[PDB]
Amino acid sequence: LTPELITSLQELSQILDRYDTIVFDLGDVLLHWKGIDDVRKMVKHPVWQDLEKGLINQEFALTALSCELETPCSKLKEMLELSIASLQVNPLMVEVLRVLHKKDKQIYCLSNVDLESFSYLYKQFDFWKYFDGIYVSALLQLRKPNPDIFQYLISSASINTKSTIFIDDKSENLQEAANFGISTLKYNKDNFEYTAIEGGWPQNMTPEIHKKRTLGEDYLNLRLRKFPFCKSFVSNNVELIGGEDFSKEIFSTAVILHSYTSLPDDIIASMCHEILNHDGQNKLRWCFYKNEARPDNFPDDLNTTSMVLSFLLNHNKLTIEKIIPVAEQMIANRNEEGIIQVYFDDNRPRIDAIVAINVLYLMHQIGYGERKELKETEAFVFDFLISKEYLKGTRYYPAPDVFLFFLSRLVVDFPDQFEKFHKPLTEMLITRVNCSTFPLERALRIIALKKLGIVNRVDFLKLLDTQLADGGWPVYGLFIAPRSNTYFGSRELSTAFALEALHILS
Amino acid sequence: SHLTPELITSLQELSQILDRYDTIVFDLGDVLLHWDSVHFTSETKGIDDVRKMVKHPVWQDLEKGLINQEFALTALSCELETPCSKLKEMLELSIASLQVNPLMVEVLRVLHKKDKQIYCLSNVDLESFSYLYKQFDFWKYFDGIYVSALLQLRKPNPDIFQYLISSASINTKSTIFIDDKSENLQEAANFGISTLKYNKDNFEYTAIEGGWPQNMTPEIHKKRTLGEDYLNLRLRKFPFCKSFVSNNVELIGGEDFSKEIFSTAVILHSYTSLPDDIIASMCHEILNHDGQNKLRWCFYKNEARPDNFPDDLNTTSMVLSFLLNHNKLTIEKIIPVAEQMIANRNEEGIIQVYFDDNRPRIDAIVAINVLYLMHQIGYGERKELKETEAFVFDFLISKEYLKGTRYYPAPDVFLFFLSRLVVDFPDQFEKFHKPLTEMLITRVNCSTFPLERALRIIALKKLGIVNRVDFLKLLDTQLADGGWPVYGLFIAPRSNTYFGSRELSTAFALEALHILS
Ligand SMILES: CC(C)=CCC/C(C)=C/CC/C(C)=C/COP(=O)(O)OP(=O)(O)O
Ligand SMILES: CC(C)=CCC/C(C)=C/CC/C(C)=C\COP(=O)(O)OP(=O)(O)O
Ligand SMILES: CC1=CC[C@H]2C(C)(C)CCC[C@]2(C)[C@H]1COP(=O)(O)O
Ligand SMILES: CC1=CC[C@H]2C(C)(C)CCC[C@]2(C)[C@H]1COP(=O)(O)O
Ligand SMILES: [Ca+2]
Ligand SMILES: [Ca+2]
Ligand SMILES: [Cl-]
Ligand SMILES: [Cl-]
Ligand SMILES: [Cl-]
Ligand SMILES: [Cl-]
Ligand SMILES: [Cl-]
Ligand SMILES: [Cl-]
Repeated sequence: LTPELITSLQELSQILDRYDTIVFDLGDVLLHWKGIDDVRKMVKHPVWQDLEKGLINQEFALTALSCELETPCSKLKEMLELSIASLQVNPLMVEVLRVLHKKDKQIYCLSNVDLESFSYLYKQFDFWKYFDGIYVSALLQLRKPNPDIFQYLISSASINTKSTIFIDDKSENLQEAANFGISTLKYNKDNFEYTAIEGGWPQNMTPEIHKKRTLGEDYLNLRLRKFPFCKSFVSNNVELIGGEDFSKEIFSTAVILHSYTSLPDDIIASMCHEILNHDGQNKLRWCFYKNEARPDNFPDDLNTTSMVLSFLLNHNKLTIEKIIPVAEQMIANRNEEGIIQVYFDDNRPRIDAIVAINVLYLMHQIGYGERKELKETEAFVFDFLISKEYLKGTRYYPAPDVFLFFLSRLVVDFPDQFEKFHKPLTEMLITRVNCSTFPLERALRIIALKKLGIVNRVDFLKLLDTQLADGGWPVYGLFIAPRSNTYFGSRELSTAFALEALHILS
Repeated sequence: SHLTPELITSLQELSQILDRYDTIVFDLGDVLLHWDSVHFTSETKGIDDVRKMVKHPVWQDLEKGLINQEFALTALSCELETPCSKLKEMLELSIASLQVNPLMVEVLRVLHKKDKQIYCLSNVDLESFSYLYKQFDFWKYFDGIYVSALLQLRKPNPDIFQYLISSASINTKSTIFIDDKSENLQEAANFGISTLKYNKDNFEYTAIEGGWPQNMTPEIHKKRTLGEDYLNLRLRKFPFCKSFVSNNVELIGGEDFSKEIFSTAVILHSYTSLPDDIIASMCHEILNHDGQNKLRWCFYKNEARPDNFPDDLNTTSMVLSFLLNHNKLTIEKIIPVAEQMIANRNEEGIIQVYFDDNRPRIDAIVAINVLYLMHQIGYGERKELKETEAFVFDFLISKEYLKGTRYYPAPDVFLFFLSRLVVDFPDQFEKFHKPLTEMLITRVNCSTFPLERALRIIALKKLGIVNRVDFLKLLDTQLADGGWPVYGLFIAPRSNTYFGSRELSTAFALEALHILS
């Protein structure tokens, strides 16, 4: 066909408004800017593709290019970083972005950025909030102009090829996008090349993925149907190697109900029954143990309580009227720095950032969101993130991704009261993509990032591998009794989170 | 309409049937081995039959090397509701009751005496396979061993059969399969392979005409050609193999050095499929080297030779060994240099690394490469070699190779070079075989560095075992230009300076892909 050179902003505004979904490229669209003096030679080398698909980090790609390009490793690095910093926002396109966002459009970002750079550009600029989904190559292990990434974007976002227009400066990228029935709009610094394209007619793993998802579902269903009081094993390592059956704590049952939403109704009913008949429930405060295992003077905790109450309220098993009293006791549990503490016992003073997150969640869920007493507790969690002190884990949660996950719930479900948490949190999660092997830690990152509007397909892929032949994933130690260093876990907890990660990316 | 198999009972006929076939495939368990499954331990709680552990699906993940026993047990600990420590006892008692089946192991020996083609196809977790290779002694009768843990493939998946036929170039017309599991026999029969079911007091023979006609090969031929092109282009532009230096095996932040001749020799010695023009081009660099005094080589070029840095034996051994094997030097000229090396022993009789009494030092790998030259020139029987050979042997038996050598920190490097010696002079190194081979088995897919993967792929293949796992994951780490990432093969221990090159890594990688094709 033949493009339609556009030079009138009025024409552009009318052309864009004819589409429900707009897809932006990053380079030259939204952002413009010893040996080899041209960085163009690095980006044109085949090894750069391995960097864009996340297969290797910049450090790897640099040393590999030092050899191929016959340039000192230090120089290629200094030039690459200088190129990154010099990136500037394109004011025209950023405004075209904010506009299409206030007009309630579907706006996705499809760029070929390496993970480390994308993590930097996410912290540098602020137009990221205008996107509904972010599809970066380093998090997909795909890259333009391979048709795979386009098919994945279409099926991932449920995009309709018609009413969808793609903006990019590369002809090959637009060329491929058009083969799927997407209208193209090439960005030249002077003008635009508009090419309307008829769309409507309808990835490459739905056959394999649907099978593993079914297998995993069947496994977890059987377990919880046989043990609605979620089982738990105990050891001294996060892998629960040589662990012994315990199954005398109620928190695991909560976590499952609070995280995996696709549970069949009969399991949810049966598991909910356990959360109610729990003999550790005095009033509407819960104890971690059953009475049969309660170690004598072991008090009730705000973590099991915050979850059980938050869940029951969200499922119409309690009224805010019944809960606010309990919530007020928690307000009275503040330590000398104004931080809500973990136990209903002034003689067991202990604080935990994740416990504070689940308490703060209940507060904002019941209307307590703006109580002046939560100030210190909220700042405690914010500093725990900003100071990167979450890498040392919480008192009872040693895995850093656990804190980021539960924080993402509070930040996504109450965005008005936690807007300053968004970008700092998403930066951390991006830098931690594929940084561990335990499937549960992967599922967490997969879920949290998606809720934050970023698709993490790397951890998703390597999650499918760690599934065992009976559908379930390996046991994992989610929380610990610190003084004795005792991990609690179960294959249910792991399979639950893994299944949700699969569902949230379907 | 169902086929009816000949009921064979006379062992006279059993050898009549088997004699008609060129290739025979044995299953390990219940054919060559048997064992007791039930063990009522001091628990009583839960499972009593190990048959239920092998019956569970999680066992498939163990058989395919995806998990180890400790992992598979803590999982079955939950599924079977049996304490972790009890399932471990049961498995150990089961393994300990393992015994040969004398009837079948004799069938194996006879078929090997008649110079048949015999292969072993069995599902065995990696840790158990390492154990069986040490416990029993019929492995010598196999022309090639295909174990699930070494393949990431298990029976009766048709894939594993298709891989066996492809890897071994098996002509299924004259091939028979001995197994007890009826479903493993059915799948083989659908490949044109005649079956023979092993029962108690009864063989079931079923002739299979066959004739009716792997699947990762297209991806493999492409990646092999790409790596070939990358290496030939690099070596043709720099026949003196370049090298980088840094503080880590990763060679991250590596500065160009390319003033050492060892990399050049290692590639000539290790990559067999090098194009001829490069072999000559690189060979010239070795002969016309700066630090070539007499017939003793120096690691550095004279421009980079530190003050009073002497000639070393590791370079001289390899260079001479290569020049001899390529008919570019006569044994008559090398034996005088070999005598200098025998005159280079320390208080304990171990051949030292340097031609310099002021720089005494020893290295098990350098000893290995020296002993290879000795046995290659007729010195194999010399008295003065005893202490040096034992030094290498204790290094292997004491599992001290796991801490690396003075100049080679990667253990797989020690095993690889020792496998050249053990395999190329078998009559002089029989006691090295089973220990060396079992060690390599326990290290399958134990590290991710491409070069280390190739070393295990090559060594295990020369020792008769096909390592497909490392083979697959080797194709992953291949960068988009064909070549593999850099890798630091040896070090300057005083300053902890690693040497390596993308040429080195790619060279071994291509060899490993070549040797399993
Ligand atoms: C759900 C959840 C993580 C709640 C927070 C606290 C809690 C009840 C955790 C579960 C396991 C446990 C008994 C920890 C305290 O051990 P300790 O015996 O070391 O007690 P201390 O350190 O608090 O005294
Ligand atoms: C692979 C090979 C050729 C091994 C034999 C010796 C050798 C020349 C190794 C390469 C690195 C080097 C030049 C010196 C290391 O010894 P140092 O300089 O660290 O001090 P040392 O010589 O006292 O150990
Ligand atoms: C092609 C290119 C060059 C350098 C590259 C870096 C500066 C190294 C990182 C940000 C991303 C980018 C600008 C990228 C754009 O990606 P695309 O917009 O083309 O997908
Ligand atoms: C699958 C299996 C069961 C138990 C197993 C052990 C006793 C644990 C170890 C030796 C090997 C073996 C007999 C093996 C035989 O392999 P197969 O002949 O069945 O393929
Ligand atoms: Ca671009
Ligand atoms: Ca069998
Ligand atoms: Cl009550
Ligand atoms: Cl505390
Ligand atoms: Cl804490
Ligand atoms: Cl025996
Ligand atoms: Cl030494
Ligand atoms: Cl040593």
